[PDB]
Amino acid sequence: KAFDLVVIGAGSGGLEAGWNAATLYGKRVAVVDVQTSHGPPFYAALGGTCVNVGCVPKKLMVTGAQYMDHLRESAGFGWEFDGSSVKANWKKLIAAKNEAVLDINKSYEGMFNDTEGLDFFLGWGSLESKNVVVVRETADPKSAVKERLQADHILLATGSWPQMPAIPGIEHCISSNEAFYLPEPPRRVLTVGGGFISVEFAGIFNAYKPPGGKVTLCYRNNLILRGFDETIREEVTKQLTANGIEIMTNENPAKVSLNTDGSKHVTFESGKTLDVDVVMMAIGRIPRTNDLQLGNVGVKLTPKGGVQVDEFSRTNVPNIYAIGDITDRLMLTPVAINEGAALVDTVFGNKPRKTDHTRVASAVFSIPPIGTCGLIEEVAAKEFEKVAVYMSSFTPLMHNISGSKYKKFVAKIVTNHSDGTVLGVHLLGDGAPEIIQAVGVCLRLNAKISDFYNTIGVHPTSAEELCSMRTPSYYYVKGEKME
Amino acid sequence: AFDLVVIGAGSGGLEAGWNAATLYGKRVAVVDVQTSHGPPFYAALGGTCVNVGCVPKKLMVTGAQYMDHLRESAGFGWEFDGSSVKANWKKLIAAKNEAVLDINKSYEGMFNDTEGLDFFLGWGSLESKNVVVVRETADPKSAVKERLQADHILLATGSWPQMPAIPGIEHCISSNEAFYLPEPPRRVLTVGGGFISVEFAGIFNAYKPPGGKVTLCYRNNLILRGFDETIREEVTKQLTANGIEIMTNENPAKVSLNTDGSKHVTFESGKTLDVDVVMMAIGRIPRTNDLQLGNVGVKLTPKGGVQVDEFSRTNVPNIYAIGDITDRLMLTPVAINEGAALVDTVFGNKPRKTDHTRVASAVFSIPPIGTCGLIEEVAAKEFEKVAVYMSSFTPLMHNISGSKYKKFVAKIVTNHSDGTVLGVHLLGDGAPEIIQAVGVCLRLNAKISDFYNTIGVHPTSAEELCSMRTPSYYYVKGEKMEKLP
Ligand SMILES: Cc1cc2nc3c(=O)[nH]c(=O)nc-3n(C[C@H](O)[C@H](O)[C@H](O)COP(=O)(O)OP(=O)(O)OC[C@H]3O[C@@H](n4cnc5c(N)ncnc54)[C@H](O)[C@@H]3O)c2cc1C
Ligand SMILES: Cc1cc2nc3c(=O)[nH]c(=O)nc-3n(C[C@H](O)[C@H](O)[C@H](O)COP(=O)(O)OP(=O)(O)OC[C@H]3O[C@@H](n4cnc5c(N)ncnc54)[C@H](O)[C@@H]3O)c2cc1C
Ligand SMILES: CN(C(=O)[C@H]1CC1(C)C)c1cccnc1
Ligand SMILES: CN(C(=O)[C@H]1CC1(C)C)c1cccnc1
Ligand SMILES: [Br-]
Ligand SMILES: [Mg+2]
Ligand SMILES: [Mg+2]
Repeated sequence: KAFDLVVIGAGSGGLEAGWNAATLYGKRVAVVDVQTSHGPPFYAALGGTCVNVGCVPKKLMVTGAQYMDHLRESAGFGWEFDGSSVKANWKKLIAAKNEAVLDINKSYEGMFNDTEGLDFFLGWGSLESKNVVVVRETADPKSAVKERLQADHILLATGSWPQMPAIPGIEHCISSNEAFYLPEPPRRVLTVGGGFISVEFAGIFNAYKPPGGKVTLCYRNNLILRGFDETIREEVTKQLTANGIEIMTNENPAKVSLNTDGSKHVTFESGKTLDVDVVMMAIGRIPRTNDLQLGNVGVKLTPKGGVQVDEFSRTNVPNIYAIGDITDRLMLTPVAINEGAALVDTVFGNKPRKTDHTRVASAVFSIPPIGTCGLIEEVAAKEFEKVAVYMSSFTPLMHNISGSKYKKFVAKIVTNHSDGTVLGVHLLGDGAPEIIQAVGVCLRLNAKISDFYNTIGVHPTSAEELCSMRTPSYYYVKGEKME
Repeated sequence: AFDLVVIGAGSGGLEAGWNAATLYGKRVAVVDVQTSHGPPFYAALGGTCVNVGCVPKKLMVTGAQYMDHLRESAGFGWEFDGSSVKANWKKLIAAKNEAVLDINKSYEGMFNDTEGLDFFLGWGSLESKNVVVVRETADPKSAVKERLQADHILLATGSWPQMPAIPGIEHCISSNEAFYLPEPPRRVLTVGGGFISVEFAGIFNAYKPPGGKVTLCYRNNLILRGFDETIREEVTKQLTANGIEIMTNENPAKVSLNTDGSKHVTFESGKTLDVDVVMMAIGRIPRTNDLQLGNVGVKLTPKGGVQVDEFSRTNVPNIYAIGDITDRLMLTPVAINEGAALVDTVFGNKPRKTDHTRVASAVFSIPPIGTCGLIEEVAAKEFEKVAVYMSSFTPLMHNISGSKYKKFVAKIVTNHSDGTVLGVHLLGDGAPEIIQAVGVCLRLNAKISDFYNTIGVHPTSAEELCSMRTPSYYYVKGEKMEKLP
């Protein structure tokens, strides 16, 4: 049939775009996805990666993982129970997560049923012609044509996909996609990658591992979580270690084979070896463009595989747009959502708007978690003559009593010292993701450190640290650190 | 002889003291009655918050939270013998005691490792407008430990629980004794609808022995006057859902010791109840008496708090009052801000006034409140058109947790004329942490569109603040309605 807009991918960005165009601009909209509910074989489905195999399940599972800390920490506050009766039933967690995800899948289905002028098509979308999306049975372009959709405008919103290194024994390794469906919690697991997904999963597995289990995280580079504040990177390495995770830095899997008992035998380029039940590859995500047959319309790609866009999410081909991870800009659900909103307003509203990819509040659901917004000091040091760093690090009192004396809360404010303007705020510790949200609004309003210090604290909180730093800890002048 | 003499080594008194000494190389004496926490005088070096307020309360509310975490864990697949679960109150109090003592010791450190700054022990009162007398007791006619000369005198003696003069008030405790109970009460009546009564009901609720019952009574119809109405009704539910009994329109007429040591409480409605503890938390009042304010003519207010202008100045030159003795917003960070402003003014020659508007604060209820600025009722009497944005969802984790009663409430009250945020009110896990940076937003004159144009952090409760674009209703010239004309 004929549509004002065809969206390929029913994810974070695609549903924002498709709903807005139908409901706010009264366009006739078609959206395509490969599955109506979560899990094998295509993992992402109606709802997107975040709903099905990202933010949503992972948050529920980290929340589950956090009770390992609460059960132990309760004792400092005089809670007593039979420690030897304690089991982390991973099957109950997964079943709980699956229902939660299926409920979302179902509500999106009902949304398509209940919303006139917004139509779902199941299967594989690809570009036939610059105004025709073909929906097929499989990813294979030979496969049978379920639909052919005439389209004034086409939005590519197919998101990203885990990266698997071409090494021998790749086949004995999983991504985060399979991790969400492990039938049993691995006794020993290697997470491969120093990024948020490896770290967040190392925490999940560490809490639900059967007795005498072990979690190992490996990263090629010296220090996990590049892109994050360096003090936070080092402090989070220490606090993961304190909770019994083995962080193997400057190490990479050369090869995986099977022990005769089917457990996975890891050889690191360093001549180290490890035997584990699971190797989870979390080394990167690449934009999903192969199946889109973008050759048929000549949509400009990067070598990486990303769809190249201007600031308004417009491709080199007019009437064809891309938003979300497929653009390989910032791979976060609220950024994809913002891109979809901004696009539809631009194209169908004539309310021209670009997404601002700077000063984007984000979190890592590590144990403990990270909250961050804006520049780290190294980046700011290259762009500003004078950078001030305000830093407060302290084990909070609750965590003297709790027994987790290692759980130091870190708060860091990075400023342009020439005028006090806050460039970056970086938090590690319980509450960090909740604290940082309204800090996003502060940086949109060009808050200065005097706007933080002059704000009266909420006490007792971790957050009030942000409002109690009067004096820099150190500086960068012309890119050079100075204590 | 001292540049500054401070009566009270509390939240307000120490900030002024340390700032004066370390920023303006001034010479400061601080008076308090006690060097560490607990009986006989409860407050000590560090003040009410450190010794018998925010600090031990937050530790004890954190303890209480484990009752919820242990239950909730099951939804995520945690399995243990529920029948083995015990709440060792005695452990909690010992742990709290050690935590507070370390802070008492931390503050003694500060006075030591700080030149000019020196602690004097005993009771401050005013002899003359430039001489403080540290006595041995709260009797004006006890020995004179010291005579102190003062170019400037700061009054920071804080507040004190009010005990309603009913028959058998000697059988009741304040929050002061609640912190040192040797055993957790099985039956407890917390008297009052304020944050202290509500917080303590939560604590007693988690540590009560088996067959236990926490009852909260309030003299009027709805707890937490001065907080957002939606939140007041919601907290009331969630406390009920967690087995706390809320008695509204009820107030004790008297208390009698039963022969077994328990308390027979007779209400005004004629209702009775037996409880192991009656904790009165009906209000706190400024510690004005033991200063002798007849004896230099400092003027109190129609409510008993030291009268101050915006610079914390009394009618008497050289004499200031900050914190709870001023009987305004009884919060530690307000005391601290006042003290910092006073010293930056008087000694720093950088005059600065505390902003008593747009103050972020919290109730460590289970679950907690975080709030900053005007509730809609107040806004609606000041602004022609007021918009209320409201989102109330049980967050997903509390589907699986089994605590479906834990609804997160996010309210933004705006000036609808220009969209300026007047108030933000949160109920739910994380509300006190969420609200701090909301305080900064309101100082920067954040509009509702600064919130909704900010990209959310997903998944959080906080991101709901950045997802509200459409008012839920309005007040127009004081009048509530779904729609504008
Ligand atoms: C483990 C994990 C955890 C994450 N955690 C967070 C977090 O906590 N917070 C956060 O903000 N971000 C998080 N992210 C990132 C977030 O999930 C993504 O940024 C976001 O989902 C991308 O939205 P999008 O619209 O670009 O694509 P997606 O939401 O991934 O949507 C793409 C959709 O397109 C479909 N599709 C693909 N190809 C085709 C085709 N040819 N035809 C039809 N349909 C197709 C897929 O089935 C999928 O549903 C996480 C990601 C992962 C993997
Ligand atoms: C149970 C409870 C919980 C609270 N929780 C919080 C909370 O979570 N957050 C929050 O912000 N606020 C909270 N508060 C309020 C907070 O404690 C006060 O607002 C704050 O302590 C007031 O500071 P201040 O400087 O006014 O006096 P205080 O901190 O009370 O200091 C006054 C000091 O003066 C001393 N003193 C009195 N008379 C004399 C005298 N004649 N000579 C010498 N010394 C004297 C006392 O010993 C006391 O140490 C709570 C209060 C209570 C009671
Ligand atoms: C996707 N991502 C990044 O690209 C990180 C490099 C950063 C720090 C911007 C991410 C993940 C979690 C939280 N924040 C950001
Ligand atoms: C002390 N106090 C009040 O007097 C409340 C009535 C208010 C809302 C102004 C308080 C307690 C906790 C958080 N905020 C404020
Ligand atoms: Br590195
Ligand atoms: Mg439809
Ligand atoms: Mg000294």
